[PDB]
Amino acid sequence: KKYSIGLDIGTNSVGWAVITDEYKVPSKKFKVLGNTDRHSIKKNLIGALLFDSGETAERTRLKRTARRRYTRRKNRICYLQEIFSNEMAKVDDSFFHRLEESFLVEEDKKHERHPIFGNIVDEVAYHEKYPTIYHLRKKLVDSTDKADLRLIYLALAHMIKFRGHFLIEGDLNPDNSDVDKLFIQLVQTYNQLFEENPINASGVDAKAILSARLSKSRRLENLIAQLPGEKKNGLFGNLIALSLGLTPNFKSNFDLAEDAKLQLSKDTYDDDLDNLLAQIGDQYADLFLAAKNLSDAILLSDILRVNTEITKAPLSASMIKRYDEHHQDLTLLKALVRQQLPEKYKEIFFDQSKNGYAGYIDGGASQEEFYKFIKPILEKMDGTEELLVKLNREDLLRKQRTFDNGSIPHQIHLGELHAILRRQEDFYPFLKDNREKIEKILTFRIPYYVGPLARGNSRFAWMTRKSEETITPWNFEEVVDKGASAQSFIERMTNFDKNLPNEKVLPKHSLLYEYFTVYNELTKVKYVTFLSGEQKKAIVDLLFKTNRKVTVKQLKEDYFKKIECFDSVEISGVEDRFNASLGTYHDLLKIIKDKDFLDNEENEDILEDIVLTLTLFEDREMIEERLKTYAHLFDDKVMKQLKRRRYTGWGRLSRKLINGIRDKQSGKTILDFLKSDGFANRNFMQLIHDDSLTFKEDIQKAQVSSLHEHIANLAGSPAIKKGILQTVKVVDELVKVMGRHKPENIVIEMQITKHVAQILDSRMNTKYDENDKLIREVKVITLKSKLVSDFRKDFQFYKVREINNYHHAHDAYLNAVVGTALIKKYPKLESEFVYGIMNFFKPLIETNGETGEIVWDKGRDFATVRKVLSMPQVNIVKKTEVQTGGFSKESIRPKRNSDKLIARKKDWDPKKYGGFLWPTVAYSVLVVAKVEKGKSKKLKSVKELLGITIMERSSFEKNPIDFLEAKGYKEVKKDLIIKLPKYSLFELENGRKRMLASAKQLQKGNELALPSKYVNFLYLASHYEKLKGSPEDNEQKQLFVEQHKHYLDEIIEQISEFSKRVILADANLDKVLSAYNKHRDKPIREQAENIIHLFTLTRLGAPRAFKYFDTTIDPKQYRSTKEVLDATLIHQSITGLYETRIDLSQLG
RNA sequence: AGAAAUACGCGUUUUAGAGCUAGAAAUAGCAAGUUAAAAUAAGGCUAGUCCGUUAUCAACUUGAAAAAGUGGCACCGAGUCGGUGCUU
DNA sequence: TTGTACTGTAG
DNA sequence: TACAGTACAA
Repeated sequence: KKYSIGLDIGTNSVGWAVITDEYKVPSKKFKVLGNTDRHSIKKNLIGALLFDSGETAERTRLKRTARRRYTRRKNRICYLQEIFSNEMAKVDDSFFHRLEESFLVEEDKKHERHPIFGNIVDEVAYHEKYPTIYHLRKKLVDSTDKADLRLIYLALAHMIKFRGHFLIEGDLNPDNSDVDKLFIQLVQTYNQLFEENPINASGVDAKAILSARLSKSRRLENLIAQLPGEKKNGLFGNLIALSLGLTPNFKSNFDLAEDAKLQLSKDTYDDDLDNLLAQIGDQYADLFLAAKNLSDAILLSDILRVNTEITKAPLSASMIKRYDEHHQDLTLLKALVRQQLPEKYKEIFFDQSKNGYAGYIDGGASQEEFYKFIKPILEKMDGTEELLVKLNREDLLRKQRTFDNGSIPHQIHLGELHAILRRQEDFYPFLKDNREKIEKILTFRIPYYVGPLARGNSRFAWMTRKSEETITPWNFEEVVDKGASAQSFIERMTNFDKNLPNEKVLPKHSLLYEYFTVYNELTKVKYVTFLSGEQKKAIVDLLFKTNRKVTVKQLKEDYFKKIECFDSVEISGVEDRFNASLGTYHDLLKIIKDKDFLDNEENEDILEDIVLTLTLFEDREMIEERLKTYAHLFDDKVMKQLKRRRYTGWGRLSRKLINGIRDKQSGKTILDFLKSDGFANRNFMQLIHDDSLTFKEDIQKAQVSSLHEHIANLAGSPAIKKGILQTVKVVDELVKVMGRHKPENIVIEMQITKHVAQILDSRMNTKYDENDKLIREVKVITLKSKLVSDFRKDFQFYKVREINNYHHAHDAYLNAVVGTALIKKYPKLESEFVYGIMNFFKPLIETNGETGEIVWDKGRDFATVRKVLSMPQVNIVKKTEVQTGGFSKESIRPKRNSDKLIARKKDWDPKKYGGFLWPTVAYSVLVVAKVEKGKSKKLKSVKELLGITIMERSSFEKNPIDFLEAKGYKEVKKDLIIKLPKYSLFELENGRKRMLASAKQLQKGNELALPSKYVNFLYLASHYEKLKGSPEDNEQKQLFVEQHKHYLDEIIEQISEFSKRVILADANLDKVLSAYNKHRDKPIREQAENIIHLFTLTRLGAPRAFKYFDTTIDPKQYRSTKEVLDATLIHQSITGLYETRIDLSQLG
């Protein structure tokens, strides 16, 4: 009658088991549908559901963003062509069409093959006169004669398309571009953080060292030699190193156990920086982005070598000079190789595969790979001294389109564009009429607070229009309602506090947030000669509001000796210094310099609105609008300074916590308790946890604000959200199985915010009374994994991950057993364990104590649990998933005559244009039909699977019949079409099971049910000297493992039986048997660890390459789905108890 | 603890950038190389400077869909579950 | 002309 | 880890 369900929720697995009050798993005869002979199967109420991990939105957001960038870039080109078209049509009628169709082959091209002029002589003349685009750009800047209109378009389109970055706001000035200025800014912020032992740099000339044409490392050592107090391995040297790009290490600076690689030029630098500042705190982030902008300045200086001259456009002239140096160096290298080392000349300049110059240009070799190939050649060669030093400084044979161009601000391209539009202004009137239009095309950037320029059909947009017309950069300022868009931006990008929802979160740079973290840091301090309120106020007013960094030595020298007259004070609450600080307070104090205004409690809301404004917005305009209200408090000299300061990040707590709700008896908020708490000071989470105060009850009553509609608003990690949803479906189906009877109690695995117990309690308990707020029909019991792991450890019920996935179901059943025993043994800890200690397991018969009911015997319950742990039939279910995502791999392969290449566009034949490969199959489809085979055409019937990929999924689901007819299948029987997703289960002879991984790939789907004594012996054979228990238990397991050495031979016999039954890998079987026989005399450690990896051959899933002692066994791949056309297809529910077996041999 | 807004620079693919000489040639010697256009998930319709890789999904019967419904129990055993006995 | 085996590939 | 490319058995 009464029964319990245990669960074990994981990221990739959900275990489940049904127990009775006698700790026995029931077994029932389940009905099975389908056309098969079987009508009822005996199955057990224990099993596990296995599924792929849920992915985060991150990659999808990245591709979405990149796709938006591509669309907006193409729209910029469309705007420029729309400007040029009316005049260009009189000069060249088919110029834009030739640019559009330049991709196509000459056969598919309606116009001439030459894009720019359409005549070969003029094209050759163009490429002789301007070998790069930068030559044309520099001429158009530096020529006063009338130029061709199409060349002007090419230059303007080139710098509008590749327009550089927007990181520097306003005009370009030496205050944020000249390397000395941001170097002084870096030393100022470094001294601001490290107030103690400052580093001074006044007589140094940073443009002399950092902009010098020398090697990077020697520049680092020269700069260190200019600073006697520092070393190259020091923190300042490390900062200068990653400003230069040497990939330095921060582990030595902070005694980190793990290495601390950081590089700005890496493909993704934000992530390792994020972990690094998670380890050391966020105060240093000012120093890191100061180093990043110093790197931007250094790179911008080195690519602009013609910065010494104001006689030309800098970028174009420098790039021309780079081309000239590349040419005159390449000809020298060619001659010197051809004369002084004639062998391997063809390997360098002809081969185009071995990272030579031909591999540098015509192959896929980077700059540093080419350098690493050529530096040994130059070292063996002679006369290369002047050439090798360029490679040492990475200035040898550089290209014009490299990764270093990401430092170029958009102001340089804007200046070149303005110079061209002013040099050609009088010659073309439509350039004079549209100069501001073209400059607005280049310089317009959609604000962060506007987002997608949609019209209600976007999940992501929030922008509110003031008119209904097309948005262009020219009329953006008079169409979008910036106030309403900014307000909606505020309402959407804010997070909400987890402890108290519906509440606006404070910024992490908020003033009261810094007050909270300072006070929570400071109230847990004890001094020996706990603080009182006046002492805390004096310390904060004297030290925290005077310097950012407060150490123990400053506090004992400046407060107790100066004010309290205490000579010797011992402090134990804080070790060396106070990690939290009033950074925002001192920043604003530096800005306005009106300190008593900051000390007034009436100004808390206005200052909080100011910091909220700079936390939300990054662009200048709405920042200016939002605090233009406060211009009558103080004047422009501070306005122009606080309009440029920006904050980033958000806190975890809301204002309604800190100085919000109030205690009924004490009359004090959280922060009011942090002001004074009597003798025994108590912390924030201690104030929450204390049940005497009404704070906890106020938190819990305000916590509350179809099944899928109830999931559609949930919060938490995306990987475990899948686990909660699947465990809800599993619990629902298990209730459905046993005659709709609800369990007596449900045990949930784990301090951890288990909202899953709240969900299950809400779904099971749906009844209430006028006096009882909720009836506890089902008691969701929450247990920690420490208890069950200890229970496995001490009573010899061990487990491994490598043998089979029975450990999930075994864990779930053990959770159920320990939870039921715990609630039944101590009923008074029910409120402790049910939402809303080990020693009794080890008298030989235990009782309830208050009642005569028997809760645990050390007799037949141990035999029952050992039988269940040794019980072979466990319902392991792999969730059948329709594959979604990108329909192919993103690499674009060259042209070939294969028909397997996927077309990159509708009109682009992949035989001539290349295309993608490796498509992803969403699901497979069983078809029976007739296929026209043979030269003498007859109709042969055939039954075979066909893979429907993600790209053809929609075209298949609109109308399958003509989609199958387009593939050659005719006379298709429509009713026999069976959709087969991934991990579809098939059963063959001798109980052999195969899981459908694709249309042409199978997987192992059988389970090795190894007995419990063998798994105990295999666990005990491993971990030979790392139990860390007691010496007597240690030696107990040593003799236990040594006198049963025949168990390994019995176990390998078990593998040789099981893999001969269902795996059918005979060659690998002979390899493992030979390697076991010839490595039989090795000790138990290596033998045990390698037989633990030996189960990879028989593990369910894809065949993976395991390894023995020395030999490595290649996997046996099942690249043939021909055997499942006559197998028995199994349709398993989420628990696998209900099945529908379809015999495919009776079809077709 | 998730989710979202704005941009950059690469990279890949095809084409354009006239290759020369000896050549019956399968080819050999020499010269040259740095750039640009276009696409960057096929595409979709409410046609927006929007959307298209996250989440969700065993089978069958109703239902456009949403969604709802469909599968006896006890005992003895265990190689992926089997057997025995009542019941409609 | 159709299946298997081994190695390489993948923003 | 499924798919691609090349190399053999019939």
